[PDB]
Amino acid sequence: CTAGKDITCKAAVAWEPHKPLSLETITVAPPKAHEVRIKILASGICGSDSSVLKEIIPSKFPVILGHEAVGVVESIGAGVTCVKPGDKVIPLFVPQCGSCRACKSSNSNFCEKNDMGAKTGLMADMTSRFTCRGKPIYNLMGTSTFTEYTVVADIAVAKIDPKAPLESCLIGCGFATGYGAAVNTAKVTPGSTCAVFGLGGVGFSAIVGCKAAGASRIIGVGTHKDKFPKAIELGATECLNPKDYDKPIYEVICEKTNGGVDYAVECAGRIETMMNALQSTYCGSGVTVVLGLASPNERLPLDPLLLLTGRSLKGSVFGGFKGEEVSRLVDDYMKKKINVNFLVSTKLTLDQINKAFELLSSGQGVRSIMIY
Amino acid sequence: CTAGKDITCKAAVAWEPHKPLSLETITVAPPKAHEVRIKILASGICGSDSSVLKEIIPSKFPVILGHEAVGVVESIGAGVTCVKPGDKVIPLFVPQCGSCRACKSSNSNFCEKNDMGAKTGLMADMTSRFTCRGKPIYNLMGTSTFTEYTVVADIAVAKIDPKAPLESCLIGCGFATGYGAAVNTAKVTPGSTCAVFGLGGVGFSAIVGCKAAGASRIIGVGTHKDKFPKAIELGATECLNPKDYDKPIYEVICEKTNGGVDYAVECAGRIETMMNALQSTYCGSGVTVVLGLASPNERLPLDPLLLLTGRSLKGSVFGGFKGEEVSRLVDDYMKKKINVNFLVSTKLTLDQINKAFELLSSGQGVRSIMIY
Ligand SMILES: [Zn+2]
Ligand SMILES: [Zn+2]
Ligand SMILES: [Zn+2]
Ligand SMILES: [Zn+2]
Repeated sequence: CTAGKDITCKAAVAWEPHKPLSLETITVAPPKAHEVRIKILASGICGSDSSVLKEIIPSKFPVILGHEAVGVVESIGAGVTCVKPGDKVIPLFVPQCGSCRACKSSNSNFCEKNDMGAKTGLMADMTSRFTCRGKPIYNLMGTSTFTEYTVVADIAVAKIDPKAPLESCLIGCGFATGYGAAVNTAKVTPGSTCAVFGLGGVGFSAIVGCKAAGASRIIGVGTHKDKFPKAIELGATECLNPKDYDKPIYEVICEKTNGGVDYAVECAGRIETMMNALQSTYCGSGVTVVLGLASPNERLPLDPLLLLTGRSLKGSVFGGFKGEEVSRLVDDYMKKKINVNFLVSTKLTLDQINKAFELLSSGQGVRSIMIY
Repeated sequence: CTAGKDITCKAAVAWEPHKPLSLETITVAPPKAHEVRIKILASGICGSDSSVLKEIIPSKFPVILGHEAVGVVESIGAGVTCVKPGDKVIPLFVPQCGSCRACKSSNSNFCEKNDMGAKTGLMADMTSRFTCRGKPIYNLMGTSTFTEYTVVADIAVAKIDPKAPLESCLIGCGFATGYGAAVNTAKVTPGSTCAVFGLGGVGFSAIVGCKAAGASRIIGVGTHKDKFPKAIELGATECLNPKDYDKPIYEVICEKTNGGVDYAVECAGRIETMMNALQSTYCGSGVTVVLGLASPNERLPLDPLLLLTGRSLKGSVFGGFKGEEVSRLVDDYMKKKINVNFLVSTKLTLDQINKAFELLSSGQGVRSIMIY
């Protein structure tokens, strides 16, 4: 057994930004009080991971990235009762302490114990469980999944169906985010018209969400036409490539939808796309949701007049879902209510992790995952 | 008596921007098809009226301003069935045609036949019913109330209780806007904490609104402490003057509401104050509503991060109310559910109209109204 013992395993470390991830042999210490050590079965590669490497999203280095995964509990530390060794779980980059204002609230999931603000890259006691070449390695949002074993706080684990498929790892971020953006944040209504900007893992998940919600028209907007067939198959009623157009994408959309769509979901993070998304909505009531993050300190030059006639601009993290709702998502997935696995376009090993980033960089596929 | 005849009367004409209004003798033509001529009984002076004069809000000149009033129908044009001579009414700067997209949707009141975008300053047939010193005079948003008699489209009039008090004119704009911003736009929930920035006609109405919505805490924010007493009397649980602190107002508010308020309403149109309002709301789910217009081409330097955690930024006109709901507001006022008259701090006659602009220009009291 490995309980109470340090584990040496493989992991993809980011020693510095703008550089390919380095595969290293690392040491994972045993879990401390209210911590759980998890054996990762599968991990996904998110755009967010790429953004940390590019320094778009602030982070300390060296660091082990990844926050989209499914695994099984290897051992638990003192005080843990929410899970036991052998339980299949999904790590939560947005924890659920259950006692903060956000957790007590029914309209928020932004638990105040998240590390997205402080960015300590360390456990609660300010120490690291990861060691490589005598050096402490920082974690990502209390998770880090680009490693065979990881340690997370017990308030950041979601127990799920023992038989859940490995593709279920997308529910750990990409799918919950896009799907939730349409169903929880925007709150797409039956018969409504929607537009999704950015056709990556999140965008496709948002398309699946708009369809689940009953939208009559779902417009996928992106610049990689090779993805359009896929988008249609998953629910989009049509796709638009802004590069084919000379006139603004939002004028094109408004002209095709009697003034604009009812709901727009921006999944690129670019200021331009955010602006295009907003103006693509009906001025009298359109709702726009932003999910991505722009560079360090870029700003959206917003004309208050665009909101005055009736528009709403919203944002959310993890699709607005609470950790206690992840299991329900896995259940629906296994009951075929949502085909998450349809979004997995590539399966790799941890050794090929850099290939996944290459696929993103280029801008193709849907979502690659790694099987450990 | 006057049906089918031109009426000679008094009106306050703005011959050009940045100058006091001129009291003139004008001629008002009889109503054409689907138009209604109204004898104004009382009119309020709104900040918006001041904005047109200072060119903050675009408009043609010469123009007769004013869009907050109550009057009685003097005569009707061919085909009018909704009202008859003698009916007490309130002109609507946001009409209700009943046929466009916004009118067919319950989630929008922005009737496409509004003149806020085209700014023609003319009737449906592109002619004016106002004549002064031999010149055709433009109107304001299909209304114009700084005149003893006016002509509006039959889709821009709301019949109300025959015994409605003169102070009912505030429902024409100021009151409906603020009260609605709280009840319909922000959708304030019982027990929540609210923040209202800008203590003018709209600001006070917003306070009354949060109170009626069941808020447990209502913070009034403005740099004129002489109004705080009134604010408290009408519903505010406390008031803050940004000039009594060295740190940003949003920090003082978050520091006092453990994270920020649930709902913030900006009633000034200043970019500065709009940003402060947004940051005064809880990051996990705060809702900010903007109601004012900044200079024609000012932009809000919005950082996406401020919304990503769960905040919403919304806007609306006429407080989200439909013309068909105006009569109900008047009923509640006469039943004493809402004391609109408490916002009236000055009563003048048409000749003193420039004094009301003076009071606003210096933020003296709440709202002034003229009795014709
Ligand atoms: Zn992510
Ligand atoms: Zn919490
Ligand atoms: Zn007004
Ligand atoms: Zn209409």
